[PDB]
Amino acid sequence: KWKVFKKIEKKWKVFKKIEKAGPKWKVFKKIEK
Repeated sequence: KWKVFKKIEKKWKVFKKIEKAGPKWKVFKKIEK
């Protein structure tokens, strides 16, 4: 069901909202760089 991607779409645009409130989901990747 391609409709499931809609949840993935709002999962990204919504995840970027927390990045400004706490990008702790990307700080762990900073070590890889």
